Amino acid sequence: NTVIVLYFFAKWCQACTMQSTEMDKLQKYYGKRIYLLKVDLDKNESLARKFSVKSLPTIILLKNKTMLARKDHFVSSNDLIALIKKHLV
Ligand SMILES: [Cl-]
Repeated sequence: NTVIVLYFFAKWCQACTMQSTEMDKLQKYYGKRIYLLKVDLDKNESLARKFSVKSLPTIILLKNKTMLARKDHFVSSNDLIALIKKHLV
């Protein structure tokens, strides 16, 4: 249906400060075409273990039962747009 942006972050993760603002850019670009699921790893440890989160930030892009891409590090809004387009075009 629509692309899920599963985003694991923490307040102690330095790169997540900019990652969070980059996610703001992404949402502005896509609107309701993208759904940001912003997850505080410290508040969701079991969910984190489920997706085998070992680094922050971790960004997982999903659409209709299939995972498009996963990044275990900072990714700019522009680069996120690129591989979304790369995987869906
Ligand atoms: Cl949890």
